Amino acid sequence: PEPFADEALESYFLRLSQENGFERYRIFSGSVQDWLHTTDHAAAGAFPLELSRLNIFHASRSSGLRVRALQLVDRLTDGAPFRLLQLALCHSAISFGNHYKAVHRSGVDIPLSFIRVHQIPCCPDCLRESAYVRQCWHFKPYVGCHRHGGRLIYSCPACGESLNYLASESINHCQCGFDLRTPDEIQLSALA
DNA sequence: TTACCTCAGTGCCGGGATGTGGCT
Repeated sequence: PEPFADEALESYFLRLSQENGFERYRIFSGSVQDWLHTTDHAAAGAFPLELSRLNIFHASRSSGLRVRALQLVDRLTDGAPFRLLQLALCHSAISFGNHYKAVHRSGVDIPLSFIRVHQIPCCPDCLRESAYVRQCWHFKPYVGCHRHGGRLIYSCPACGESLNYLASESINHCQCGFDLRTPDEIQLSALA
């Protein structure tokens, strides 16, 4: 699978597992963690399985060991040493005022508080063209979208069941639900 | 009743969370 220019790190990895047929939990644990362990023990010890936990700004001190795991993937998938690292969210070296935590992604630093940790929404009008969870949704200051007739990002309660893509890793549909093919200022607010 | 006998720091404080070691 090739990465998209605007793709989240977790989206790419989910697609990769699935592309190789590693659809189930047990093989997700396996095709990921056990292979890493058998390369070297450190690539696995630094690598918890749950998806939310995988990104750097969720991590503690042993980041370099997690990076080594990214580097093993870079070899396995015929990559480049920074192909994935250009996508990851890391600890900024810049305080952003009053000792706040701030998070750095290839040139843009966004304060910790604007990261939309829970209830990621989606836009069916773009998902039907290329189905992968995209970046710029994880931002708190971002409702609606550019293009697509505007309107609202279709929000978490799709059908009497809260949605996201991390506690339940499907893109087109989630849990009990279906394939989701379901006021004129926010399109300016959208430009983050 | 009586007689006898001695030398730019620092110091708490909450709270949700990352990670680990033992049992099955």
